[PDB]
Amino acid sequence: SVTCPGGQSTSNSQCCVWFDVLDDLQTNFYQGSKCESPVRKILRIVFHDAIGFSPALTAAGQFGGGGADGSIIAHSNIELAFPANGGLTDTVEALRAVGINHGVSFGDLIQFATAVGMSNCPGSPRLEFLTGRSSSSQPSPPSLIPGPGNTVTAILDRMGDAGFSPDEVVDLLAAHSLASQEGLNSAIFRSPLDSTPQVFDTQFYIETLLKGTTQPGPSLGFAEELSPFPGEFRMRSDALLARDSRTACRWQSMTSSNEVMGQRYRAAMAKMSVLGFDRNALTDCSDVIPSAVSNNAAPVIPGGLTVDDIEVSCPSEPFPEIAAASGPLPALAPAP
Ligand code: HEM
Ligand SMILES: [Ca+2]
Ligand SMILES: [Ca+2]
Repeated sequence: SVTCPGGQSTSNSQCCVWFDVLDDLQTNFYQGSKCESPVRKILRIVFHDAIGFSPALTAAGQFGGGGADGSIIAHSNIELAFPANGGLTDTVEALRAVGINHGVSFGDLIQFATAVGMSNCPGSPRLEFLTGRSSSSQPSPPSLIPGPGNTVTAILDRMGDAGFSPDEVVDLLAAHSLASQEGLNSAIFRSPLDSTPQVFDTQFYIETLLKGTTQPGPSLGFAEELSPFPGEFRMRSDALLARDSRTACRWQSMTSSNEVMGQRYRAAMAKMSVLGFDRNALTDCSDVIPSAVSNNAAPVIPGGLTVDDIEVSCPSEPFPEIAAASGPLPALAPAP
């Protein structure tokens, strides 16, 4: 172990510069360690940066992308042009300054900002953090980011190419437990994906499984589906993945335990963080990441709706027992 200049203890000397980054991010980028939009935007950024990786393209004789190389920042002029990266400009520019001021690679910074950002949201597990990703990168090839307009097969094949199994795709989606949409239906700006956009819990999995009965906005978006109550938005891909026979059972098992959800998401994230890199060549600085406040609330079926309102899509396995909250039907306020 080593004692950094600031007095912080750590396992490797290269972890020291990250305590300075931490203080910078928590005070400015996260405006006081808050769990709001900046956290949600960073989670989109980490996924979009990392997923630009394709062994299949490489085999075909084309550049497949360098994975979690920070290319979304270094080559933002190109990547921010992709329609899948809309609404990320201001966040990318803010992160660029931090990386330059502290002399850290953008690949590492994105991964670090993700771990730190989630510690600001109750219920979040403590994500692993590795440092050492090269600072140089090439822009990601286009069309590598799965979208809400893609079929389930198209999403599984894209993710599978990158190295993810169908169940790991479900595990990664736990991030939609801290989510809203701004560009799918601008009429209802920041309508949340689950009833607790500031709590990393299983509500996302439970609520997407409820029968869709409500149109939250004036019209139904291009990639929107009816949701369970006013104010909540339901993305087409999320609704389909929860019901598809290839992903249904895993989705169903993610409803009953915040504990289990957290572990799987953390393992899946660790895998995504090294796409395009060799983990053995990186240094572990996970001890710099703070713990998030605990979430003691139990999972519930909200609004007086019961388990009978769930569209069980994996009947071959028992549907777990989940608490039920009395009515009335809630009306969600936009995510902060
Ligand atoms: C595997 C298929 C996935 C699809 C098709 C998908 C699609 C989308 C779309 C279209 C939005 C709304 C963006 C906007 O209008 O603001 C969104 C939001 C969001 N997604 Fe995903 N997503 C996927 C996975 C993920 C993953 C793997 C992560 C990260 C670990 C992630 C994190 C988020 C978050 C936190 C938001 C909220 C952003 C906000 O409130 O500003 N998503 N996603
Ligand atoms: Ca990248
Ligand atoms: Ca939530």
